Amino acid sequence: AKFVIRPATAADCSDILRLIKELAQVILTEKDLLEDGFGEHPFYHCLVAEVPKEHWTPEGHSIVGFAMYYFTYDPWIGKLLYLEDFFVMSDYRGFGIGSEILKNLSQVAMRCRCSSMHFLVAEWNEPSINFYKRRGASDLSSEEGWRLFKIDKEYLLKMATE
Amino acid sequence: FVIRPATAADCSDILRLIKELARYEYMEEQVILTEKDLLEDGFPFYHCLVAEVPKEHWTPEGHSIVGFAMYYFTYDPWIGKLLYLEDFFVMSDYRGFGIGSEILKNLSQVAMRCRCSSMHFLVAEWNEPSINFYKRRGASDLSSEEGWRLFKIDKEYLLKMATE
Repeated sequence: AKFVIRPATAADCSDILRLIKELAQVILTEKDLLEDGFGEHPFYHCLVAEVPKEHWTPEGHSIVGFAMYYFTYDPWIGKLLYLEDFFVMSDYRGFGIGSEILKNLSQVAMRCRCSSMHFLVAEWNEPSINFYKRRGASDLSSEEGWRLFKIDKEYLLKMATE
Repeated sequence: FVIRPATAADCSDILRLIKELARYEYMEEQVILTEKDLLEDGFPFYHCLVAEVPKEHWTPEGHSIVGFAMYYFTYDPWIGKLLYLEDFFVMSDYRGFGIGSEILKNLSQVAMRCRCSSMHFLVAEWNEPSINFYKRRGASDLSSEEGWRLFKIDKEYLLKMATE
């Protein structure tokens, strides 16, 4: 199908949520997406793929893919573009949407002068691993010995009132 | 001591601590942050906290900053805004006063106000002192629990995709 890649706008929040859930507990609401993505200080940025009516989803939707990203920083690497999620609806793959999205993400990285694009991949997802390796990716966690940790809300609360 | 947001006047000390920490992680040679960059991106692509001591506590050569944390906000499509701790370090001579503990408490307060549901960060495989420090506070290993591996595609490869 004919498609165009463009930045998401506040009007696209319901579609972004639809796509997140399709990519998928998702407890994020449309209201969160609007408040967090379109205020003076946005916490994420999104590129979406839009198709014309002859190709709308059965449900009658025009957005069929997205890439959610944001900028991060590492004192010993550089400014970085962090790719949080990337998803194209099954029936809309094979027409170049993903390749155009990755192309535009890369151009954005060049504009921001980012030294690298970072993202996570599950250790057992060989297909995804090889898709990214074919594009020059390296498993930083394994090569340099880095593990990802988290501290959840119940713990943060205890320390914040302590 | 006191934990407080950093200011341009702190840029010098922050760079110094960044390099101390870098050496501890085996990569001081990779540091490309400059006091000028920290000024142009810190006041922003990141936020810094610094532990400042009074003068009777100033370091032997006169530094008043003995520790810092660098953080920024990220996003998870399932739960929303997250707080990401990029770097955390306390000078050796000042590691018994409970400064690291206070920095984490400050960061937790930042998370609570900004409605972050989780704080993420990386830890070196062999960094037992850091792993235990975080685990005693409730941290869990996500690479273990969910299989995540951090991948990177450097500039030279982004250029190839951008110009294809």
